[PDB]
Parts: sequence; C-alpha cells; structure tokens
Amino acid sequence: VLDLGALGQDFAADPYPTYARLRAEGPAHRVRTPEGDEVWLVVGYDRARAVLADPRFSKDWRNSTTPLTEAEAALNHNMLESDPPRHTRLRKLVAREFTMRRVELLRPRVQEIVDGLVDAMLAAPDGRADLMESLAWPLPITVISELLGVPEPDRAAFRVWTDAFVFPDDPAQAQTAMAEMSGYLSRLIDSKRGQDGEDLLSALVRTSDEDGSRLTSEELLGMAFILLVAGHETTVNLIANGMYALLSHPDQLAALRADMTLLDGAVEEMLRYEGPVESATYRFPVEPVDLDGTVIPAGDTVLVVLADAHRTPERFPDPHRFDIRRDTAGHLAFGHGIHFCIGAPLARLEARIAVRALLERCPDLALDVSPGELVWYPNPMIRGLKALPIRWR
Ligand code: HEM
Ligand SMILES: CC[C@H]1OC(=O)[C@H](C)[C@@H](O[C@H]2O[C@@H](C)C[C@@H](N(C)C)[C@@H]2O)[C@@H](C)C[C@H](C)C(=O)/C=C/[C@H]1C
Repeated sequence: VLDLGALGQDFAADPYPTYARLRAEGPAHRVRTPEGDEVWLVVGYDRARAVLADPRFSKDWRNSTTPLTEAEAALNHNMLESDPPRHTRLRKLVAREFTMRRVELLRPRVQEIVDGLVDAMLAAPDGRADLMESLAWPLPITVISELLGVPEPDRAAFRVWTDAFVFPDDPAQAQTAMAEMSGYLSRLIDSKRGQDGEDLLSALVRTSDEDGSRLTSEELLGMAFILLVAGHETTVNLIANGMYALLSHPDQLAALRADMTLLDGAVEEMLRYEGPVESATYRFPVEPVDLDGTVIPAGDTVLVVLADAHRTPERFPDPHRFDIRRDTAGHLAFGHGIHFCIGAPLARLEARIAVRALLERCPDLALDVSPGELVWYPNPMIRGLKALPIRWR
C-alpha cells in the first residue's frame, strides 16, 4: 500500500511523476490518501476512460463497504452518487436546463458578472491582485446562485462549507460543514414553497411537491446540493489552473493574444493540461473486477486518476507540453459515460469569457510570483491553488 501522505506537498504540487511510476507497473494500485483512506487508483488513459463508463463500477453507496456518517447520507441522494434507473430519472429532471442553447442564453449575464469583477480588480492602485479572490471565486458562485436562487447574503457561508470539503482543518470540520449545509439547503427549499419563484430550485420544489415519487424530499435536497457543489470548486480551479498555465507558458499566452480565435482550444487544453478534477468521484465494483491480473474486490473504493490519463503519452503526445493548438479531443476532464458533466457548457462559457476578459483588459498580465512559490491544496480529487498572485500595467 503506497502511502501518499508521506510524500508531502511535493505530491500535492506535482503528483504526475508518482502516478506515472504507478502506471508503468499496472493500471490498479492500492494507496492510502493523505487523509488516511485506503482506496484504489486507476491510472492510464485507456483504463481510466473504460472504468468511467463501466457499469461494473457502481456509484451507489449501497454497493460500497465504506460506512457513511449521518451528515454524509443526508446529501447522498443525488445523480452523481446513483446508478440507473435512479440516475436516469434524476438527470432527466434538469437536463434541459444545461444544454448548450439554454446556457447560451446566460451569456449576457455571465459577461456582465465578469465585467464587474474585472472592473473592481483593475481598481487596484498597485496593479496587483489575487486572481482567486478577485475572479476565480466570485464568478462561479454568482452564476450558480442566481440560477438556483441562492440569496446573496447566504453565499459567503456557502464558500466556507465548500472550503471545508476540500481542505478541512480536521475531519470534524468537514462533517460540521456537511451538516450545516444540509440544514441550510432544507431551510432554503422550505423558503421557496408557495412563493411562485421561477428559479431552478423553485421549479424543483414544485416538481417534488406535485409528485414525491418523481423527486423525493431527500432527492430534492440532494439535487440542490449536487448542482451547487459539483460545479463550484471545479469551475473556480479551471479558471485559476488555466490562467496559471497561460501565465507560466509565455509563448502560449502571446500566441493566444495574437490570435484570440484560439480561445476555445486554449480552454480545452487547460482542461487537458491542468484540469481541476485530479481523480474522479467514488466508484464501487458490484463484483470482483480483474484489471490485468489485479483483482479489485467488491465494495472497495476506486478513484480514476484523470490527471494521469491526461499525461499518458500514447494518447497525448508530448503530454507535459502546454499547447493551446493541441488536439484535445477525448480528454476526461468532464468525465465519460452516463455521469458526464451536465454543467460542461456552462463551465466552458464561464471559463471562455473569464479568460478573454483577463487577456483583453490586463495589459502585460503576468504571474506575480514564481511557480515554485505557489502552493497547491493536498486533496487527491481536486487540483487547485491556494492563491494566484497576478499583476498588470
Ligand atoms: C471546470 C468545470 C467542471 C469540471 C472540470 C467538471 C467535471 C465533472 C466530472 C469529471 C464529472 C463526473 C465525475 C465522475 O464521474 O466521478 C462531473 C459531473 C457532474 N457535474 Fe461537473 N464539472 C465542471 C462544472 C460543473 C458545473 C458548473 C456544474 C453545475 C451546474 C456541474 C455539475 C455536475 C453534475 C450535476 C455532475 C453529475 C452528473 C451525473 O452524474 O450525471 N459541473 N463534472
Ligand atoms: C464534479 C464532481 C465534484 O465532486 C463532488 O462534488 C464530490 C462528490 C464531493 O465528494 C465528497 O465530499 C465529501 C465532503 C464527502 C464525500 N463522501 C464520501 C461522504 C463526498 O463524496 C466533493 C464535495 C468533495 C471534493 C473535495 C470536491 O470538492 C470536488 C468536487 C468535484 C470533483
């Protein structure tokens, strides 16, 4: 059992050599997370993509031998932690809200949010700012809160709970945040009842109240929860990891500046090169699964290392090169299979507008620290920075 916690911040800042060393030995490996959990790692692009869509690897915790606390189980009835037919039923309820054509209707508002955030950032007299606090945090939480009807005075506490899910000071802090967020979301759901709101949460409340078999009260809470959480840390870190990739590769930043039509491909390579999802969410084999002689027993926890899949040289030649013109087709930053990210059009819209605004409105935009001075969070599932100091003229 490889102890990942004994590797320190070096593994948090640069986990790729560790994953690559494992991939040379095999596709499946028993590890111990820095937090102390014994899980399986699936490495290698071909194996990673296959396991993500393999129905033998369930996402329902009824198939897991890991126990859930009361706070964890209260938020567990969501589409990401379900199999068919429950997953099919839950995703159908909101699939129309997140299509490309429906998300495109949010472009004027997303552009307005980015414009105002860049306005306040450019007001700095020294021309310096933390891109995390100035743009990477507020943009996604503002977009998803307006969509789901989360009032502004409640959004600050929502980020604190999210922070406790990724980098808790102690395991009890993560449990308290889950219990507090569940209590808040239930109160928020109750506040929509009978108010004739037209936000997404108001519509879900009416759907659940009209037919509890189509959306139970537990699944109503789980739906609000997963829609608000699954896209927060990921979108925040895509903007930050992507801008870090651009600013730490000046040749690519200048190429994008000279030809802004490469914007969409650059964002795709940001997902490929430094995607926010280091490893996919929990998967449990319903039966023993043989992966090239390595048998993963039923009920064990399996983490698909998307970060290693994106550095497999047979799939992405010269994998450690950040190339905004690279053929990025087939990356797993949004997953693969029935659980493929429902928010991918919205995430791409937010990232594309944010990156374009920073390049067009920050003359001589630059990383205000050395790459070695940046600090990465030690979470096996999320790849994200503590801060992104930047400067401009
Ligand atoms: C940078 C942006 C994003 C990235 C990299 C990302 C990544 C992912 C990945 C990898 C999965 C599948 C996880 C697995 O199979 O274990 C997923 C699923 C999901 N994502 Fe995202 N996501 C992003 C943005 C968003 C946003 C903004 C929302 C909210 C509207 C969202 C909502 C969801 C939901 C609800 C699922 C579960 C889908 C299902 O199980 O069918 N995501 N995402
Ligand atoms: C796009 C998927 C995001 O993943 C999540 O939202 C996962 C499911 C959630 O994972 C875990 O959160 C813990 C607080 C409890 C845990 N469970 C085992 C009791 C649950 O599965 C995130 C909230 C946690 C990670 C750190 C995260 O923020 C990642 C977000 C996306 C990858």
